[PDB]
This record gives sequence, C-alpha cells and structure tokens, in this order.
Amino acid sequence: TRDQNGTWEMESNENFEGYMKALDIDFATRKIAVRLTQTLVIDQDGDNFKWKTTSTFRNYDVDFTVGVEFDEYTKSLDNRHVKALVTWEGDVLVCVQKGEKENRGWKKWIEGDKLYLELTCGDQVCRQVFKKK
Amino acid sequence: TRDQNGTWEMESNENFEGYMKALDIDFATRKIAVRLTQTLVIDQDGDNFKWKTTSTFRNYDVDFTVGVEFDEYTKSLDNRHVKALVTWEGDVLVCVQKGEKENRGWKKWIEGDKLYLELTCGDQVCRQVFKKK
Ligand SMILES: *C/C=C(C)/C=C/C=C(C)/C=C/C1=C(C)CCCC1(C)C
Repeated sequence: TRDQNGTWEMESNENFEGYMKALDIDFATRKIAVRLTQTLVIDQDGDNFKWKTTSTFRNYDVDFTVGVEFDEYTKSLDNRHVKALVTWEGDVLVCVQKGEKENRGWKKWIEGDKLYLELTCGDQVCRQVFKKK
Repeated sequence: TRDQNGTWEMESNENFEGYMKALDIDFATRKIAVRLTQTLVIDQDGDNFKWKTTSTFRNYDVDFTVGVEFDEYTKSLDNRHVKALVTWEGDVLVCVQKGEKENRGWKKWIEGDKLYLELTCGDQVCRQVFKKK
C-alpha cells in the first residue's frame, strides 16, 4: 500500500552513526542521537504528504490520585520501586517517595504565571521553572 | 491556585546533574539528558493528577507533493538546504536531495503493519523500522 498515514514509533535503527558522519555531524551530537527514539507522524492526502519527526530521549508519565498511596517503578529513570504519596500543603503539591533514597520526592506549585518544581534526593535539590504554552 | 493544568515549557534548570547523580544515574545518561529540552504536560481532573514529561532532542516538519521538486531546509537535522524530488518507484516512496552532499536521499515503504525507511548519504546507508504506535 501507498497509504503511509499514521503515528509511527521507531523499532530498529542500524548504521545510524555511519550515516551521521557522512553528513559531518559532530561526535558529541552523534552521542546524543544514537540513544534517542524517534516518532514519525505522516499525514497523507494522495500524493500530498506532510510528516513530522520528533526525537526523544526519555518519556515518563504518571497517573495517581492525591492522597492515595501508589506503587511507582521509575523505569528509564533510576529503575527503582518506591511507595509514593502525593498531598496538598496549601497550594504546594507535595510528593514523598518512600524507598532506598532518603528525602526523595518533589514539590510543585503555581506562582504567578509559572510552574515551579523542586526535585529532591538526599541532600540534592533540583529547582525547575516552567512557563505555560 | 491548585489548577496546574497545561503544557509547560522549561525556562530554567538548577542542579539537575547533582540531582541525577544523587539518584546514581550513570554519567553518560546525565551528559545527554542535560543538553535536552524538557516539556511537561499536566492533565488534572479533580483529585486525579496525571503528568507526562517529554525530553526531546529535535523536531522537524515538512509538506511536499510527489512529482514536484521543492527547496527544503533540514532544520534541526543537519541544517542544510537542498532541492528535493520525491517520486514513486512502484509502491516505494523514494527521495533524492540535491545539494552539496553526494548521493543524498531516502526510501520509505510499508509492508504489513511496519514502516521501512532507508537513509542514504555518500557511501553510508541507514536502515530504520517503525511500528505503528
Ligand atoms: C511535577 C513533575 C515532576 C515530578 C517531574 C519530574 C521530572 C523528572 C524526575 C525527570 C527525569 C528525567 C528525565 C525524564 C529524562 C532523563 C533524566 C531524568 C531521569 C532525570
């Protein structure tokens, strides 16, 4: 069939490094690229094609209910099992991840027009700020 | 302000690598992940809270028509300008990318429920297979 419509997810990718050197891509960029997965969405109207390719490194979704404990496996992150519980502290959403790591969790809150996020592990805190699209 | 719904786009990241090292994420994954853009999607429905973090390297769109040559910019790819002609050899979508690289193009086709793609440049051939996610 010539119908190539659809969202496609890459399943196999060989000699991608050799092809990348043929285009003179620098070695640091080639290191990133070989670990990336690729999604390719084709929108086809006969001989008229439009397709988009996105290259991602690590996807990670989660779905929970506030105030209900849930088991969480952090695959593609650190690959640990934790017993997670998320509660509101006023306007701050607070998550504790009980497991091997001490002080493991995050805090997420709206301030003005922006989302702030603080990830914590042990004595390390990562602070992140997002703007809404 | 507990409504955190939205598509959120990172504007700053503090101590991300220290956080990952606290998690024992290997050095190579930390080096890649810190060079990437992170997009956070939040679907919030009452007490049900779903978030989905995507870490993307590069994104690329194109629309064209079989039989028509067209100026093309491999934006976010290798970032070259080419003259691309996409034709049908049987039920195979073949492309030749004219420009300052010898023997550049690709071929794409369907068999069953899988998309086969071959990227060519110089003497290098890259083969990829996609599953219809
Ligand atoms: C409220 C939002 C939260 C808790 C999201 C946090 C995001 C992370 C823990 C991100 C983790 C990483 C990636 C998805 C990419 C690769 C590196 C990781 C594992 C640190």
